[PDB]
Amino acid sequence: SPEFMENFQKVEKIGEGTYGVVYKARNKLTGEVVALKKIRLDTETEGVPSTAIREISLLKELNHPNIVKLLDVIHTENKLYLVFEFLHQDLKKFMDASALTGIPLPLIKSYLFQLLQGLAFCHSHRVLHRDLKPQNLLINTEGAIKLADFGLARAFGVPVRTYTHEVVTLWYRAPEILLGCKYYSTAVDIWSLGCIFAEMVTRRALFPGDSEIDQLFRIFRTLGTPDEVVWPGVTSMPDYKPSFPKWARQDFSKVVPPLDEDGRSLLSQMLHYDPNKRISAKAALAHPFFQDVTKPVPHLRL
Ligand SMILES: O=S(=O)(O)c1cccc2cccc(Nc3ccccc3)c12
Ligand SMILES: O=S(=O)(O)c1cccc2cccc(Nc3ccccc3)c12
Repeated sequence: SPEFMENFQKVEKIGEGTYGVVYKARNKLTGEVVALKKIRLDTETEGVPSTAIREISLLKELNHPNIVKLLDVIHTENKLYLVFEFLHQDLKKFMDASALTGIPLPLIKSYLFQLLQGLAFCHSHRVLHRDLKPQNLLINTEGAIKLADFGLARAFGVPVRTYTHEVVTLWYRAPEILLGCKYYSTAVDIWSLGCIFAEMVTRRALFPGDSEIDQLFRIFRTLGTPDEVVWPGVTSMPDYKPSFPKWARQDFSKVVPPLDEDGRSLLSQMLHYDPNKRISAKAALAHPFFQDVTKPVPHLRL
């Protein structure tokens, strides 16, 4: 049954992502509240890159309890309206709301666990997120959290425009990307999630840089400047410069004080320099940190 924009009552703008703005809408025909992501695509060179649509089709294929539910796709001349399930809020706004007490360990541990489940599902389906941050992770009242606002590959890039203020996307960006390697892996999402793990425990972003080189130095100041020992092939990296300052690695009892050995074990495995040593989503799930994992309800509010 065909859906149209005239079917949907807009109620309010719930935020803006990388590729448009997202609206809280009310399907007048069901009374059901949904989220609409508007997408102005550019039939520029006619679109249809054939790399772009191939990846997007892998995205629509994904059905998992920890990936936001795409209900319908509405085409109108030069526009695309993505109909999503409506969800309560994002992880960033949640972390801000309770930055005064922190998120209880069981809820941190639960969110982390579900995110690894969602990523593990993506990674076995040849999908990467590429832009994992608290902003674009969505929670509900059940106690669930879901991946949203996926990134797109190959530099540019599917035929859409963005309209975005300067990134804070750098904060969660894996080092191999910051040193310019051409082919990266699923390990880039593990890094980002690892950073988010730390932020949930400390109530603050691990590596808040204002530029690519500033981002690398913040990583270096904390985990130490990597060499060929810790990371084979690092010195030959396209954007590696031997002029890099040498920093000694800090210890985790100071970087993430409330973490016990199991959390630090896992965090260090997620924050490994070398992508070929960095723990996978599927393997992170089997980690003794998640031995007593539960599904707590979030203490929610506006
Ligand atoms: O494949 S669709 O399901 O349409 C789709 C769904 C969700 C997001 C999309 C983003 C760009 C292009 C699409 N395809 C497209 C193809 C031809 C014309 C216009 C858009 C997207
Ligand atoms: O919105 S997301 O939350 O990433 C998303 C979530 C779930 C399924 C999706 C399917 C196709 C495109 C998406 N986003 C997309 C990315 C780039 C351009 C156009 C659409 C999907």
